[PDB]
Amino acid sequence: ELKYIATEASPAKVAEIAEDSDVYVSEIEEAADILAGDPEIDLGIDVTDELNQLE
Amino acid sequence: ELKYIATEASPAKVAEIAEDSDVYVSEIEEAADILAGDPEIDLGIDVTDELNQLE
Repeated sequence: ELKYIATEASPAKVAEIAEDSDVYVSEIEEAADILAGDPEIDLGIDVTDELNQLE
Repeated sequence: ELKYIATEASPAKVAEIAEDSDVYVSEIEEAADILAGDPEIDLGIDVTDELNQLE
């Protein structure tokens, strides 16, 4: 049985499946930040001073 | 009967099956330490000093 555990807790496979998860994690989180990319448009198209009179 | 015990308590086989177990044991235990490999990422990506103000 130690052989059968060591077949499938193989450190050759533990390290594979751990590395794969990390790449997908940074792929998804950065794909959330470009999903919030529009602040760069909002801060750009509106620069309106005039309301300092309104202030 | 001593012959039949000595056929299957053969020291040629006792020493084989004892050596095989030890290799699988170190294979599995080290495959547990690479299963805890992520502390190296946690200690790396977060180094945030600023909270010393918050402290």
